[PDB]
Amino acid sequence: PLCFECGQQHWTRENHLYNYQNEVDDDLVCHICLQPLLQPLDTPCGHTFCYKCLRNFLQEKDFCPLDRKRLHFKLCKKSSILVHKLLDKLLVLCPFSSVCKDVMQRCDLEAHLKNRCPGA
Amino acid sequence: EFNPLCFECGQQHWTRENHLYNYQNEVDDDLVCHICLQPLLQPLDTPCGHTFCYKCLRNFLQEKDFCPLDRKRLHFKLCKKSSILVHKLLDKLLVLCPFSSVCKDVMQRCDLEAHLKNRCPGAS
Ligand SMILES: [Zn+2]
Ligand SMILES: [Zn+2]
Ligand SMILES: [Zn+2]
Ligand SMILES: [Zn+2]
Ligand SMILES: [Zn+2]
Ligand SMILES: [Zn+2]
Ligand SMILES: [Zn+2]
Ligand SMILES: [Zn+2]
Repeated sequence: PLCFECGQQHWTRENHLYNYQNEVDDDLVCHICLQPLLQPLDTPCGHTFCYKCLRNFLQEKDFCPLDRKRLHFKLCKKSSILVHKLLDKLLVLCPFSSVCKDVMQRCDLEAHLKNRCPGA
Repeated sequence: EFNPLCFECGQQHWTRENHLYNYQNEVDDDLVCHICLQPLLQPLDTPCGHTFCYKCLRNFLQEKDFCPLDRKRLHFKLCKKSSILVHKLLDKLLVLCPFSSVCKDVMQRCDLEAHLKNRCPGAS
């Protein structure tokens, strides 16, 4: 029942999971989940969180945790092209370490699993 | 005392021009301004999702009407300051002190101003 895009187990409401080769810069790491950002949203207060993390968080809380400012999900916007580019190229290891020792950009893992990986 | 060096970056430039830095390492091309071809300073985001230096874009839009990457209509007033995270990534780029004859310190870009003010033997 593994995710077909990332090769790991998770709910739809939760992020894909990755095993990153290197230590990712803290500023690309989501404050909520403490993993590198996925589908980043910018807040009006200038902070950035995962779509899924922020959607889930705003069901329970109504303030940005970094600045305590009021936060509405509908006012959050997709982060810039630049930010998405930096996140896409982050290096990950294939989760099927039993057979596969491939290392690739995060945005490329899905195609590897769907088309090429014998472990998937 | 006449036409002195910038107090904040230690290099010679006019106020309408960007600060200047000597980068220690290759900077990721995604953090480089397409207009000036240096690492972004005071990044602004366009409605088309692109990012340029505040001073480069303002100068560019004086006689131009569009985004240099995609030629979509572009107005300076519709541009916005880039996210905190983009600023934070840029701040940590390593630079060399410009006063290379007397000082060999390497530091994060955001720290150069404080270095010149509080530490450098080469500043005035
Ligand atoms: Zn997944
Ligand atoms: Zn997150
Ligand atoms: Zn905030
Ligand atoms: Zn594989
Ligand atoms: Zn300067
Ligand atoms: Zn520029
Ligand atoms: Zn554009
Ligand atoms: Zn110095």
